[PDB]
Amino acid sequence: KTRINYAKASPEAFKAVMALENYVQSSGLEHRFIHLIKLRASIINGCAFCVDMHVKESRHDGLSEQWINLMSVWRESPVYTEQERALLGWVDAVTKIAETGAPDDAFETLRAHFSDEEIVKITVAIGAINTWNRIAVGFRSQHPV
Amino acid sequence: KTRINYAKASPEAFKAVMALENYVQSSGLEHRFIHLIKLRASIINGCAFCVDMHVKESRHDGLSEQWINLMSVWRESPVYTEQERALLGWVDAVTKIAETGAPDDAFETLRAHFSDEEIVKITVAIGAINTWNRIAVGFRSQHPVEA
Amino acid sequence: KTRINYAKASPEAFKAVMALENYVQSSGLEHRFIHLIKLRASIINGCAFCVDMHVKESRHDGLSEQWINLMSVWRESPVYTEQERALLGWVDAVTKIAETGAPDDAFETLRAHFSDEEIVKITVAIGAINTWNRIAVGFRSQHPV
Amino acid sequence: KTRINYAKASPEAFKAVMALENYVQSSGLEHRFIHLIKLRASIINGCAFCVDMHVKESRHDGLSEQWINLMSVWRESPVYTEQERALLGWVDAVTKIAETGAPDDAFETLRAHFSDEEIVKITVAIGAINTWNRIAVGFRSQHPVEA
Amino acid sequence: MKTRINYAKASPEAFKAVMALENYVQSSGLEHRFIHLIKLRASIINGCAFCVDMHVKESRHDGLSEQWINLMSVWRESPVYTEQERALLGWVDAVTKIAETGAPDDAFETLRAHFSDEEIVKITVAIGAINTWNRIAVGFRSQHPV
Amino acid sequence: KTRINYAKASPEAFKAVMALENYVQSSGLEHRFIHLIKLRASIINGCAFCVDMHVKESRHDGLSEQWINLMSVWRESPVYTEQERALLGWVDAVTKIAETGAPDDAFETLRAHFSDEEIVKITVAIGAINTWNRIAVGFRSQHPVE
Repeated sequence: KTRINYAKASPEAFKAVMALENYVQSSGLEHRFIHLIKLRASIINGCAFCVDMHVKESRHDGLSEQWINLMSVWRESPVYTEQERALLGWVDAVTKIAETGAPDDAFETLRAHFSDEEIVKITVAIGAINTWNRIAVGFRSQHPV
Repeated sequence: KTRINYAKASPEAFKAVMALENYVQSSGLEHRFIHLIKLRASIINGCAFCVDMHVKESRHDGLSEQWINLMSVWRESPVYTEQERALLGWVDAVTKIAETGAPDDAFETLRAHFSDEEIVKITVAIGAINTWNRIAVGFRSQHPVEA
Repeated sequence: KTRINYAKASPEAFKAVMALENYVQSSGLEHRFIHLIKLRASIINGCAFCVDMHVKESRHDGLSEQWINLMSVWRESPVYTEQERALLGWVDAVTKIAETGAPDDAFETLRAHFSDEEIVKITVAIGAINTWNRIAVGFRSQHPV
Repeated sequence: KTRINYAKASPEAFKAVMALENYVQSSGLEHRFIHLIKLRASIINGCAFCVDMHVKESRHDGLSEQWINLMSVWRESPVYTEQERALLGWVDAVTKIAETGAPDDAFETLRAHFSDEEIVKITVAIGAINTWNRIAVGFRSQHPVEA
Repeated sequence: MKTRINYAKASPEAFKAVMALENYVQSSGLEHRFIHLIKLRASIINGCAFCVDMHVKESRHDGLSEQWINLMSVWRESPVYTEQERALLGWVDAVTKIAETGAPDDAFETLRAHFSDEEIVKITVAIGAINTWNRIAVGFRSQHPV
Repeated sequence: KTRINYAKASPEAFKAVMALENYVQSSGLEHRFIHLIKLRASIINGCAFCVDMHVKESRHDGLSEQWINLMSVWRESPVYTEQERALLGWVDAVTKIAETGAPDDAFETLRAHFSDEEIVKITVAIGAINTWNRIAVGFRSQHPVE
């Protein structure tokens, strides 16, 4: 069902995206926040390949099944902390940038909880997962069953 | 914070929705399809109260964590059988009836995998969860948070 | 043409939906509000089968042609009372729950004109017509001409 | 409350739109089609001022209450002829031009039932009502209310 | 070809009627800068390459900068536009997308801060006019010169 | 007007995004296609900061004002070659991945005009500009005004 084996067709292009990924992982952001960014953006973008991966990674790091399962419907779930909600609002707004334009309210709420350095790391992370989602959905990557 | 305790505010209205729910549960549809309908519609509708409930019920009935977790992004997931995909296409179209109008392609794909009787049961089940989602989101029902 | 004669294919399922309909009818909500709920939701949902029925029902109960004809465009019509506008805002938000998430403003406006008991009955009624619309559009039910 | 009395604020601009309206009216298009175009576009655009007007005009020319009331939901209504359906598809596509881009299928179906000359008349008529809708909604024009 | 209908040939009378409204707008007294802005922005929203091509050329002829022309597709985030131009653009966007927005109070009041009621009527008729051209040109797949 | 000077707030994160950018620039794709990808995606995403930049880069590389100005409305413009149209359909589908899910028809059309290797470079380039647009709109970056 896969369209292109992208890692084989252009190894260097793949490695360039992976370099950005490796930066994200080592950026200093709490792993919990990285998991959240990756899982939530992948849900918005319909990327089963990435959702499968990030569910597994979140579980391995001890995040609860509720935290994982409710991520698709976070706005109405009391699971998430105020800081997590601030982050999720930004993940949503920025993932859907063409629609939302990244509103003042979402940014202000994020600023209450994070430094500008952290916000840059968060936003680069959102960009990175948005790239993987585009590659994986675009090329119909198939997750393991 | 909850807006209204609807079971208290109107016991009779609550009972009426519970009667429809009771019909769906005893309708004859495979449990697996009932869980799928309820979980997928709840995700589309943004209903955390129902998603929490239906994840838990799905788990109780032995559905895998992958089947549960991937429901939000089923189109791109190889987890679901062709029959499940037919059902999911219909849950999606019918939950979003105003936008999709329930197209011939989604209906024809469903008809390939289910009898007309089953299709009526499925469609009533979709209506039922759409009602619960509207009640729960509308009244800001709060799901339990685990320890 | 009709996809499925649903009352014939599953009499028990049809009976269950009619049971809910029967509750709504006897719920004690003013019938003017039941008509409004049914007509407006059916318009939003594109359900000609139900619009045809509820137009005729509204007329039978002596609601004016303007009240009926303007329901598709109520926001800009001075026909509707403040209480009706509060109800219409809720019908719209709840019918489009996936888009709107039933906002605070719509809820508080509704609370200003209806008791909590009435609000529960209203919201169950919105659910009920949303079910009928899904069945009728879903099975391509044909209204009489 | 009305925002601007536009006829008073700029009589010249008002007259210019009225001249286009006069063209549409005497264009040769069947009055039933003119009514249909005006009523349907007005519903899409949320223009109560124009819907009120065009409901009354349609009624005056003997169109049925069903024809009038089902226009908001025409796709699922058997009241409309195949020709009317072809026209309605185009009214919808062109009224929502930014979303649809006026697709080949909608144009092909229209072409089945109308000459190129008629299509130009139709499309100018769609443009004209789209202008009135923007003026009326834009300036919050208030329709009369019958007791 | 790529064109569906040669509309000026198929109905000269209908063409003349739309041109008459266009000729009103041109003569209306609105600053030509604002006329260009209304036409260019609405055409972009509506996906009308036929009109975008024409109105880019007209704007350039009247001495509007390449930035002013090119950033019109993404004006909300561009410091190019004056506060008055932004007020107008907000209204062009809201009214062009009337079915979605309903022409909100905020957009109207902001416009009111920069234009007289008479000017607002001329502006709104102008938005109507371009919205008509866009529907004709996209509808008929009119092809701009290359 | 600016929310965050991202290069100053996190030099390390900036360097990481620049590394991906430097790959794209030297990927071997024809610069015309790189400009097209960057300009179109930026228009879709409402990013004035990137549109301003990519308009200027396209002009420097000799692309016509028509090719630049019509990108916002490409579907209806005869300026673009069939190969460019194939690419544009993919840029649009993938930029709006949540809405479109990258359909078979768009992919097959792209395949008719580009090798699998090129398609990978193209899609990475789409991801890259989508990241820049999120950063610039997200942080309200302000482009220079001439």
